[PDB]
Amino acid sequence: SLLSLIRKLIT
Repeated sequence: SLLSLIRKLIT
């Protein structure tokens, strides 16, 4: 869930 969106703002 949260790791599916915020992942693009970190890698």
